[PDB]
Amino acid sequence: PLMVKVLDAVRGSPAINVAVHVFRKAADDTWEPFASGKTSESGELHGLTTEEEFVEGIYKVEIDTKSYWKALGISPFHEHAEVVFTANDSGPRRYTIAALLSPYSYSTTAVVTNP
Amino acid sequence: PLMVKVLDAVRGSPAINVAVHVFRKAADDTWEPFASGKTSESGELHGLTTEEEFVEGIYKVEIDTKSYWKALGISPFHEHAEVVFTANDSGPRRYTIAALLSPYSYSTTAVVTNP
Amino acid sequence: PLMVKVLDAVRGSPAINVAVHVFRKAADDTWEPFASGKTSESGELHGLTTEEEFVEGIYKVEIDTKSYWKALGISPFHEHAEVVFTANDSGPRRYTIAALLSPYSYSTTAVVTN
Amino acid sequence: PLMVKVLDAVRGSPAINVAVHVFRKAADDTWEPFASGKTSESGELHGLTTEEEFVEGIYKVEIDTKSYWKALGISPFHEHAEVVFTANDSGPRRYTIAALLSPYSYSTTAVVTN
Ligand SMILES: Cc1cccc(C)c1C(=O)Nc1cc(Br)c(O)c(Br)c1
Ligand SMILES: Cc1cccc(C)c1C(=O)Nc1cc(Br)c(O)c(Br)c1
Repeated sequence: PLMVKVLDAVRGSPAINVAVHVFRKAADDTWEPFASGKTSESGELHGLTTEEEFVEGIYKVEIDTKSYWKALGISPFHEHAEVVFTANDSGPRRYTIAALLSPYSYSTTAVVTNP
Repeated sequence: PLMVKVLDAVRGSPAINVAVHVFRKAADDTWEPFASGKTSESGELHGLTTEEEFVEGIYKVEIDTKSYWKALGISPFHEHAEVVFTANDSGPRRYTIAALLSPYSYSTTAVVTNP
Repeated sequence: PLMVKVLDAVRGSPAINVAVHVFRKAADDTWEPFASGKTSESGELHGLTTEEEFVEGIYKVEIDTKSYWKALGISPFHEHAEVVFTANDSGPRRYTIAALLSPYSYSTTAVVTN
Repeated sequence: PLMVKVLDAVRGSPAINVAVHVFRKAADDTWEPFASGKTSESGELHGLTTEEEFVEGIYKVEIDTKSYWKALGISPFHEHAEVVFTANDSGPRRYTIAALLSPYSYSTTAVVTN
């Protein structure tokens, strides 16, 4: 029920091998590690979680943009891109978090569907 | 070798039933109709053309954003969104033209791959 | 009543010395030249028109993104960027057309105020 | 040396009276409050800091997008928008952090000039 997709606006390509860390806000207001992974050759990251495990909560999807651009030997502006949202509070939904990256800019959108 | 995808930044959903017209610049410098279609329930428009027909040229992908937003009963700013590019000039490529829509803004990117 | 602003998402800067041409749609559906200029050091292009000249109608703002990128040694995807909209006197009176450029992407918004 | 500008892609306007909080990363990796304010009628927030105070380091700009949308009667997706970056004295000296808001999307760029 959670997928992350990342595209590269400089290369005109998927953003491959982008590290993504997902956190969930705990009872004590700390960010607890929830899941992580890397984008594939398609720019997509599938299989982060399950419908059982992806309960209601406030989630943070941290897209490691600096590490991405540095691995390409480019000096970027941002440390990361974060997307923070409440999920599943009206029951289970499916979420795609998409991001488009440039060295000094990024854009994100969500696609939320009810299965 | 050509796919168009449109998302709605207000609804957090695919932009369904968006009309898309593709033109190709003719020898006389006019825009010749090349292909057209509508986005599906996924926001994607597949099958516009073929690798035989999608020759080198300058192409214009016109995304009928005003018609989209008016069909939803919203008064938008832009008449359409255009994406104009040279295609296949180093041999055949596959192109995805993606757009993200709001009433007063849009963003587009291209993903170009070599099959 | 019309200002155009262009930014560069690769360098994190204004997009300076970018050619911008504005057209008005004529009765016969052709695009008539209306105003033009080059963005300044701030990425802004002021003084394109006046209230008296800027009547309701459909306008196209064409931004010469291809020349911009090539002058920076980058091959870009687009031939140019276009922003086509209707000026409406029932809405606010000043229009800012902003664009954010990358080699394979562009984003634009309208900021329309009184 | 730091200005934050927020625009609304739904209304085609500045995003007015939006709360913005700036933090600096401390030695212990916590976020220390640094500056805050609300955007003006132009969507801009000026005067957050001074050159003397704005030393190299990692900063976070948090924009209270959720309150903004709810005050307009819209349920938005995000809890807030964050922009996290490093200030580097080897680059240009003035930073503008711009954000463009929609209910389910945001876009941001940095304009860094001398
Ligand atoms: C076109 C765009 C604009 C602003 C932000 C983003 C993330 C995009 C974008 O690349 N969206 C996008 C989302 C999905 Br889901 C896709 O399968 C593709 Br192709 C593009
Ligand atoms: C942050 C952004 C996202 C998508 C598209 C655009 C054009 C922008 C942007 O850079 N907007 C912007 C608009 C004005 Br008016 C400004 O004075 C600045 Br500085 C940035």
